[PDB]
Amino acid sequence: LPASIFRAYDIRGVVGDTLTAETAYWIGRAIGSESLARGEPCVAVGRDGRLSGPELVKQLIQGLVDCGCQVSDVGMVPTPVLYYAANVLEGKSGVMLTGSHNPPDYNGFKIVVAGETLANEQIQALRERIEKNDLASGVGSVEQVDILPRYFKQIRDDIAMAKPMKVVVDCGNGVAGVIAPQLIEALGCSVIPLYCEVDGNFPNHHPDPGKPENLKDLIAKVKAENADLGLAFDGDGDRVGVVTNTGTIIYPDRLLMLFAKDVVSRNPGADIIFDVKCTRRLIALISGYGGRPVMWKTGHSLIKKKMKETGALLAGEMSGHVFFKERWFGFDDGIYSAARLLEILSQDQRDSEHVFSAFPSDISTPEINITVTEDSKFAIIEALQRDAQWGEGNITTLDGVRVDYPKGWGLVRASNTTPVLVLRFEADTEEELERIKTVFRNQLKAVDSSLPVPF
Ligand SMILES: O=P(O)(O)O[C@H]1O[C@H](CO)[C@@H](O)[C@H]1O
Ligand SMILES: [Zn+2]
Repeated sequence: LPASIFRAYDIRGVVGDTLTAETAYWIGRAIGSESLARGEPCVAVGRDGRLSGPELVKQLIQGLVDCGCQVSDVGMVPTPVLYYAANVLEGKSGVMLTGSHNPPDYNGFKIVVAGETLANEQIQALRERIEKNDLASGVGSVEQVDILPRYFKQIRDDIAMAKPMKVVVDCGNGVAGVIAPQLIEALGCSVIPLYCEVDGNFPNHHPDPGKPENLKDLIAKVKAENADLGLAFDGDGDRVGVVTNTGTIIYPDRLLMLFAKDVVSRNPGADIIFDVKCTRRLIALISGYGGRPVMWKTGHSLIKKKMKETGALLAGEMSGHVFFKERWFGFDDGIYSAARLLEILSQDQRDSEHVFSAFPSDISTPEINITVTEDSKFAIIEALQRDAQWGEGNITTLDGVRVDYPKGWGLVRASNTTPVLVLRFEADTEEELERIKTVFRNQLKAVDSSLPVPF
């Protein structure tokens, strides 16, 4: 197996190129062996609506079975529904066969062993098990398990909408179309579906609500139908995008402001986690409500680990991953988060635009990307962490370098999916935004004067 598919948060391949049926078998063997090493013979297995799903999942299942594992086959489900399985069934282990928000040929594996979502050296450990042949051998089993109807009822019975709402739902031809418009309707909503047919070809737009062009269709539909809200889901349903009645894109860091208020009001002193890509305004808002704001690393697995470590009741990422522990299980779930958004918005007399514009805004840049190399990106960060001068600010190095100034903040960190440096800037003024960009541009040039800085 190529070593590049083994990533910080999970396993990510290109089927035919870097991922084959055989490697999915061996990944299955490795995961069963880790589960058994942690005392867990029971593993749930789910797959998204990708074309290579049926081919690779039988291989994954066979790998696990060949360890002596008792496999619970949940079939085709959103990612969070797999996580739900590994919470409500016998076992605390689970593998999701998905290629997230990526183009059709991509697939991969999100992995939970004995309650813990694997990351960093644990993903690598799986690869090393195969190379070493440190693998269990046994005669496992496979039980068919229809889990979706139970997930559905779990949400419906806990969500209490105060008024009817009309919602455009965009599933981008991903697997959220298996449940999202159905469930949202059951909550007491009228749903206008967009691209809700599961088609692994993605003939319309890539199922990636993180990009604004993938929300064009949703925004027009909201306005055209006088819908109260628009919602978008990514390929596997662990990310949510939010649009207002007037077509305003609500980024997940401002979405997390509304949730934090909500969660913290029933839970004084609750720890609330956000990633380093999120507005500094979250810190203030969380503290304002008597919450404890915990800034952490980008990446779903790192966040979930952080939640168990801190006992946080809620977490959010700038990518669209939102993790509810309160009234839930603590995994990222775009579908459950949507449900929590709708409950809160239905309890208010104002429209979604005005609910969200009540909160403070700063001049914000879009996430910036500089392509470097896989063998340079961490070294650039380390050089910046060793050598860089930022002036007066609060310097955070937990993930790249973030510096919070009184009137804004800048960030630079290495992606864990691509050979890129990821940057973000926020400020009160254009003047201050430029000052911070110039600070960061000069620190990057000082590490490598040939670095292409587009700010
Ligand atoms: O900048 P990187 O590390 O590639 O992060 C991207 O990768 C993750 C996908 O799970 C998302 O959290 C997104 O932020
Ligand atoms: Zn996803």
